[PDB]
Amino acid sequence: GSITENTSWNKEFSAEAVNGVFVLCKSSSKSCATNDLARASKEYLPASTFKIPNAIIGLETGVIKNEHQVFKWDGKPRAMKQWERDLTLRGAIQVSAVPVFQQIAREVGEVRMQKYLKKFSYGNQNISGGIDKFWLEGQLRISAVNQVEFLESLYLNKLSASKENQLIVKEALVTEAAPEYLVHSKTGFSGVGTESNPGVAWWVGWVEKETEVYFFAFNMDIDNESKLPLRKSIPTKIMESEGIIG
Amino acid sequence: SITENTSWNKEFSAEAVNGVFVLCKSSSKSCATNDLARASKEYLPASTFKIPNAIIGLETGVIKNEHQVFKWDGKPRAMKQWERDLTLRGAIQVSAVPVFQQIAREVGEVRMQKYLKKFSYGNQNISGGIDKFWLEGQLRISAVNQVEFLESLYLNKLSASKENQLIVKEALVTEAAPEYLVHSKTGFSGVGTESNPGVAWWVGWVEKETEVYFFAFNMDIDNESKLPLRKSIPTKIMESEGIIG
Ligand SMILES: *C(=O)N1C[C@H](NOS(=O)(=O)O)CC[C@H]1C(N)=O
Ligand SMILES: *C(=O)N1C[C@H](NOS(=O)(=O)O)CC[C@H]1C(N)=O
Ligand SMILES: [Co+2]
Ligand SMILES: [Co+2]
Ligand SMILES: [Co+2]
Ligand SMILES: [Co+2]
Repeated sequence: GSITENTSWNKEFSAEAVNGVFVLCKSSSKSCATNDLARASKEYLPASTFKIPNAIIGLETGVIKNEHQVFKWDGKPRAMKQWERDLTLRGAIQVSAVPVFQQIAREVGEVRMQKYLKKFSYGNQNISGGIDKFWLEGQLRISAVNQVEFLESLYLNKLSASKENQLIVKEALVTEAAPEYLVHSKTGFSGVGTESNPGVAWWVGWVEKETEVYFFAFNMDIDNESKLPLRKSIPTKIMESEGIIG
Repeated sequence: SITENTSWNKEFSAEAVNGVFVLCKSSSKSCATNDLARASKEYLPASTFKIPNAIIGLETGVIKNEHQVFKWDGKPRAMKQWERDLTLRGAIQVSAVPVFQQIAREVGEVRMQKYLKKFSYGNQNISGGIDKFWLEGQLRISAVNQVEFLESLYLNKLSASKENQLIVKEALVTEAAPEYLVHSKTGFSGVGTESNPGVAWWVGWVEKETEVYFFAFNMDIDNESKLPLRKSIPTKIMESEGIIG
């Protein structure tokens, strides 16, 4: 239950000219560290990181039938070629297939979505802006601190959802496996916004490493899609320098 | 049905290996293999037994839960990598025999036998010692039966809770890529003799796109320098089929 500033991590930000924040917490000690306490508490559009709660809610409400649900490509055109295919839950999460999750949100509906975001203490819990886009271009905002809190509850199966559904979503979030560690993670990208009002990019997740568990959340301002790989490379370098991965 | 594909034998002959690969797309109703007879021949499971043993441990409550830590008592263990506290995935991935020996002891013979019958797990023969039957006893399982067992696990159709099946499934993840997850487990009984060799295993499944592939590899082994072939031969076969890599 603590947080401390460590401004030395700022070196990885300054080298790439990035304005952003990294939050890293050790589960055993309940201790977090961040480069920027102020930005750690600033709230941004979750963008595709919202697929985590949306998946849990989808399963809870029965909108997603089960773990082996296939989301069929009806076949019409879409915004990315990688979305123009049948997808599993992991596939739809991993490729961040927006129309899949828009449909899930519509079927859940506003009253149930609101209820679950309250139960999950998910950001400002403001779902105004259209049920199928509040997380991408609406009023919903969440901080890096809140993302770590949320992911810890998921890891511990302490969200207000079945253990089974929490487990389903956890496996779908596995992005790297090594003999000494598993990484569960999710990216997000709201867009380039304006040069005055940039978009946000995220990488959030946790690392199960020996007997320790490290929860993390990264975000940064972004106004050019060329910068998007920094959302993984900055926190990856940090975690490598801490000995957690790599 | 099981259908022979003798073209796969290339990857075996090249390394002078006597073994079998069984690969099934979608389900175990139809599998392909290099060797029809060896596909159904039964061998000691060795560390592949950690999969049922983990499920049974959770079902019985011996493993309290998903976040169970298996504490090291500080006494010598046969590998240094085992001389530390371990999570369930840790104990599976480093193949920490003593952790699983203790699980087995606590499960006990009666419950062990009950669950191996429920799982249709090989010859279901657990005799000769509760903490070593899968290591040096009479238990035997084929590559075909490993595929069936893993398919049941994937489908949550084993006689165990969905939760416990999901726990063990995640603990088996060994490779993650954007297009696929591999769940798998290795095993190695030992070298025995040139006349009576040990057995090496790699078993698992690949979740790819909207397809699933179940697999099981075993080979005779009498020299530990050959052990990496247990992964490389089936990996090469699956790479040529476009399933991984
Ligand atoms: C989520 O952020 N989105 C869906 C999809 N993938 O983005 S990610 O790779 O950054 O996770 C396309 C971009 C984005 C969106 N909704 O605009
Ligand atoms: C399982 O077969 N064993 C335990 C440990 N790891 O096994 S693996 O690498 O073959 O998966 C060492 C080898 C073997 C054993 N019992 O000695
Ligand atoms: Co409901
Ligand atoms: Co995990
Ligand atoms: Co043979
Ligand atoms: Co899986």
